Amino acid sequence: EKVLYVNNENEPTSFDPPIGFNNVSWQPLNNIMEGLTRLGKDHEPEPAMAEKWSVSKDNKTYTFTIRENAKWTNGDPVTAGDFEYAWKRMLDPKKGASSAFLGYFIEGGEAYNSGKGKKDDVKVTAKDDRTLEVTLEAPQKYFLSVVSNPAYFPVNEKVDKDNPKWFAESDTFVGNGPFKLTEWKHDDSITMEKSDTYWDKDTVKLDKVKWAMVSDRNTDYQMFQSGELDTAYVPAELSDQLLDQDNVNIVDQAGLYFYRFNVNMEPFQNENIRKAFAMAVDQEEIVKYVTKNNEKPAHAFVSPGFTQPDGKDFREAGGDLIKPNESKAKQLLEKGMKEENYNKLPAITLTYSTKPEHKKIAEAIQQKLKNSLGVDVKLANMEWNVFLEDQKALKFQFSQSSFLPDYADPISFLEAFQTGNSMNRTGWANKEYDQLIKQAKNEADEKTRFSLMHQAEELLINEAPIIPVYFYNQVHLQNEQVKGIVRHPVGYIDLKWADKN
Repeated sequence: EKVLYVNNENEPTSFDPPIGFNNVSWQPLNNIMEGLTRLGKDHEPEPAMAEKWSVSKDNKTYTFTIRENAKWTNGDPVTAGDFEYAWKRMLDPKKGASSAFLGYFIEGGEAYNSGKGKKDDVKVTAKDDRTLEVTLEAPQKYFLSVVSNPAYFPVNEKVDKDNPKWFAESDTFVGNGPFKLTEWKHDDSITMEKSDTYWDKDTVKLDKVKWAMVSDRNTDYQMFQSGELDTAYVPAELSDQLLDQDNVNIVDQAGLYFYRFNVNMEPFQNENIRKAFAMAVDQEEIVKYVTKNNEKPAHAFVSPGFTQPDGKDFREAGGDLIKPNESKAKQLLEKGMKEENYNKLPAITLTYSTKPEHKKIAEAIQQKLKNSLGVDVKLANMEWNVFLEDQKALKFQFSQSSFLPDYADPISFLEAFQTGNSMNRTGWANKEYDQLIKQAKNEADEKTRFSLMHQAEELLINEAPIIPVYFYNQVHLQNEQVKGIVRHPVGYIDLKWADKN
């Protein structure tokens, strides 16, 4: 019996597909449920519940054909109606799903979700049991990746009306993915087994996947050492000894660790002062001496992890947009302080959320700004929830930031810095940038759309409302016997191609 032993760390928030909206829920859920597409080993969407699709001449209307022999674990066929049901449920104004915004891509979805528009005017329709027609608000070539997201998973409508809490327990769960949920001991473990009803069961080579719930990183390592976990985190303490070994897996995760300025709070209303701070930071030093998990230093906003029409990575094709340079940074600071008539900089506080990682990086930033520019910043820390909310409320001059994209396209990053966007949180308000984003969202030629997005990024970095620090990755110790795990830059772990031999 081939059993893959992994650690989920904690109890899933929810297996009701649109609700969890996080790794602890969606990493396992992705392996017991299945959407119209699934991201493959090269991260491109491939046919999953949909055998095939056609797109209308205006690029707005998709017609999915459901696989003829797709089934639920209770033997029921997976139908286009199960998708219509699920997507309208995900958008329901009364359900308050945290992932509902991803449903806004469907025409009528945002209006329905707002309480303004009718359910029937949301353009997802089961034309028959095998045919799902979907009309988008606007053409998006990456919609085929969006429908691999768990928010877009189907729900067996008969099962949901019979037991509206079917997803809360293994014994009532009805799923359609490569594995079947067979045990769920809340706060302890999950077990899933190769699913006999699955259309592609012959591809699935693991008999079972077992998911622990161990949040103690120290116990996580002991369990790897002892063979009780097949995958595990690299202990930070022992990074320098272990990171070089052949059993460490490192892959991209799209996302960015950065700092935000508030461009309306002194002294960061001055572009030269922001640019000086941004150019003083040395991201190579942070990753080499502080984080020490082989993260890529960030010299741009959009991370590795997005493919272009030519097959290149977006970040690789755009290049570095800000280069560390101490002597130039000093000149820019001196120029900005002269513009503002500052004899000394106004007091600056660097605020972060309480966590050891964040404190170490903030202390390194503080020391670097002192050594390279002669500037003093004070540190402040507070609990995550209050920190996050105060950041949204633009309370902080200078604050730790994290961004993870919601979907597999660079526009997910770049739309964040439009004027007044909820993910902006800096006050930065650039009409030229806003126009470029608008043009990108209305551009039919993908190569030109990608150019517009590079143009936008260059303008953002040039005005420095942020300081990029590092790009996210996924680092694991992995049993040499285990092959074929797929961890996507944008999306959730896929185990259906994994083997243990």
